[PDB]
Amino acid sequence: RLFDKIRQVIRK
Repeated sequence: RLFDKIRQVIRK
């Protein structure tokens, strides 16, 4: 993923 892979890092 180009966004999901980062989302998990966001944890907003």
